[PDB]
Amino acid sequence: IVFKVNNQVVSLKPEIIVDQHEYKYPAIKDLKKPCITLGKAPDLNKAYKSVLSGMSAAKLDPDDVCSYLAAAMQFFEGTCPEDWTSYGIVIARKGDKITPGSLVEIKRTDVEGNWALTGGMELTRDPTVPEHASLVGLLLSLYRLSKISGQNTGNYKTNIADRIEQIFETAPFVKIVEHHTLMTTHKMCANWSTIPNFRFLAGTYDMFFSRIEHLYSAIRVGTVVTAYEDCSGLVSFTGFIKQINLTAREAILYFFHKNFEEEIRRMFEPGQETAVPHSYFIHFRSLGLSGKSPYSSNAVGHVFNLIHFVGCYMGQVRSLNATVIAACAPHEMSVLGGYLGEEFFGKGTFERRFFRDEKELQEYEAAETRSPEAVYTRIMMNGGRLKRSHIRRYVSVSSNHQARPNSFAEFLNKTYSS
Amino acid sequence: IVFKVNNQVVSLKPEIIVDQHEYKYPAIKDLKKPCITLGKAPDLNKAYKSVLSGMSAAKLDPDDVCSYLAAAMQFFEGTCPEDWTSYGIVIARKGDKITPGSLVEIKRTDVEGNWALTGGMELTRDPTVPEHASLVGLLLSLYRLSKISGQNTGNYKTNIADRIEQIFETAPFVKIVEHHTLMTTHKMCANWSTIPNFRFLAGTYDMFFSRIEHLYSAIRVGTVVTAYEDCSGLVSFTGFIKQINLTAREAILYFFHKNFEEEIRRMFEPGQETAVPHSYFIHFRSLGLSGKSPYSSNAVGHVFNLIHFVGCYMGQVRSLNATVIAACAPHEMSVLGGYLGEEFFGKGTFERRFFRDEKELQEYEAAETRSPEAVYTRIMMNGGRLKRSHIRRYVSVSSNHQARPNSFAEFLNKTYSS
Repeated sequence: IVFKVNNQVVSLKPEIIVDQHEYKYPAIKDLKKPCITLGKAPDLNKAYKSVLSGMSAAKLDPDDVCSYLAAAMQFFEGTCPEDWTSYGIVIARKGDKITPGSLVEIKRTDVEGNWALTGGMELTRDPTVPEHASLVGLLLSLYRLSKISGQNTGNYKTNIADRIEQIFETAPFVKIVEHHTLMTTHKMCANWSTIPNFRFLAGTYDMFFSRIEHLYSAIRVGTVVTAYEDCSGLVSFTGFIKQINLTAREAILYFFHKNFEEEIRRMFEPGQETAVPHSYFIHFRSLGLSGKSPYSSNAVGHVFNLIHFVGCYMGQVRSLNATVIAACAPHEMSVLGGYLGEEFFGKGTFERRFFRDEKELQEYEAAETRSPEAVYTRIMMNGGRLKRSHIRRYVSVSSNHQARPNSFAEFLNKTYSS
Repeated sequence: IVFKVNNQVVSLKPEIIVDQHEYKYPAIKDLKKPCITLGKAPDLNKAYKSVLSGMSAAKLDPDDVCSYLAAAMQFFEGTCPEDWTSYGIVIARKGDKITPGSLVEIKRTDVEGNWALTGGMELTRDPTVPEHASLVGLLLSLYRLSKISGQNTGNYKTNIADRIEQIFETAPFVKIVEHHTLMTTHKMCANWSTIPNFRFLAGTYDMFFSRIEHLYSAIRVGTVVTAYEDCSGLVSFTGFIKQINLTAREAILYFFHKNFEEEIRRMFEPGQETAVPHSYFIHFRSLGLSGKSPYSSNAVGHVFNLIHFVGCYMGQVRSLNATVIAACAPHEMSVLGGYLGEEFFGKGTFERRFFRDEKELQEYEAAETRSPEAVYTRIMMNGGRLKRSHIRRYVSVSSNHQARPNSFAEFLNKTYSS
């Protein structure tokens, strides 16, 4: 490991660079439901009144909003269709009625909440359950709005806010926040995604409504972002598998580089309920046991870059607009992506599977090539160098598409200009 | 220094030239936290009103601002995720709530600050913590604006300032300076970066926010520049290793020149926590424990030139816009960079790594080449001279780029243009 130079005698200097990598995996070994600390429980009706005026008033109170959401969890409840097996916890069983309050553990402190209201609320009567659901959904949409941000997002950040208001102004929800109050409140509260309790609650809501069909399931429009949070690498891989029409296993066979080993191991920890249809895993980054996600595009950077380099070769716009992981050797990944993309672009593996009669099937059963080995030898024949055609294709895809600043398209344009 | 000149009779004269630097390193043997000397403790809210008025009035006193920032450090607290030790053991332990004041030692004298209310702006009540956070962030951001001075950077300074302002005008921060105040104070506070106490505090804030997540973590946007300050050489090297997909040791093997020796020793001196994730080293220049950085692009001039010259050949925009160190033999660096980039552009080292069966793995084990020796011989064969292809690539990259004043792109264009 030490590498040596001589000045007058031999020096043998060691090379030290920082490359720390610590990733926590999501699993419940203690059998404990995720826990957050909250304020004093308010009167449901009084809480609804305070938050409605505060929202109309463009006044943001973190403690009040989260406490209100926890109280509202009692309103939304449904019986569980089937027995629910998670990370050793089975809070839901078939024929058992469940609520958001039962799925997670919330710690309530008797410390009084401020429940202060700037004003703008004229309602003199106790709120109905739908009014409660309409307000609950709007806050969760504030969270999704915070995640948006970006640049050149004009007439897009406004659009998503408009969609949210439209859902909660129509049945089963009732319009309580006039128009454009949600957009302007977001301008006042654009960084609310940072708050942990707000994020945790959105994740709890999304998990319950995804599991149980509900009258107010449309509130999920705000909480949809919580699903597969900070897991784009795992999500990109699953999509890559489907777009390429391969099995996860065969797909990994094409990964002809040493760097993939660490990432493949990282994203496939033993167990982890990745395969489980409904599990804590989908919302692990929200809720608890998050840590830093080992599934993020950065954690699995080489696989991510290869997937989207392949995607650009195939003209997938999603890959064209994805932001490249600059650290994880994008140049080598683009070369492998060129060979993989050429193999998979415009080619399919077809076999007769439908026959008129059983005897015809038997005859077909008694009776250039797509394989990892074939691709590898092809790469070796060219000395591990891109073919000129790969370069042309890459250049043609990047030049016609509009390139975002840190996108794969921009990298392809800058890297190959001829 | 041997030399012979011939007049009517032969005469000998020696030559004389001068060059020498110190390059003191950051590690501290006394294990004493960095110390800054400031004035008498500020009057809480009174220091806040004076500096905020000064902001709207674009008149600020450096000593007072520093005392206010030191006092505001107590406001920001977070629990420490992991036990923390840098150089001599840091007091911070896992699960311990800490302040920025705990990271550096702050020394106060009997002399009191002017805390004058220069601006006509008035606040009826004592300020809330968010207001304090909003002011602390806006004050710190002047440091970043002070650093980004140069030719043609006007529209860009305003864009970063607008991003700064919108962060601190929206939650969890509150708008206290309206708009364009930040730019006008920067006009009068352009050289605030030179002020030692101001730099010391910014670095302390950045160290605290990097380790501990906080609601007001957005304050880091001003102090991000403090991290790895004046260590661009080392930063360029570590990226070069990752982009090129080399083990760092292997990368140094490719540096085929006598000049690299001094620089390689300079940047890899042991005993400096170049190997620790959250050490004082990352903010060493900002903090007191520093000298001229032996890690600066100038201190490691040849390595820096070689890295970005290879980067330019591979189309790395960062390298295209980096400013070349003219003293450190750029032409020779470009030639070597040309060969190295030729080796690394468009080529990858690919090997089958994933198999369905262990037997399959063993069979693949039973079964133009990238090596330092091959590259050195190739250079030797062409007599240490750039190939025509090297020149074409260099010109193609440089010409199809908006060459900056003293950038590598400019050096390439001026040097090889026919």
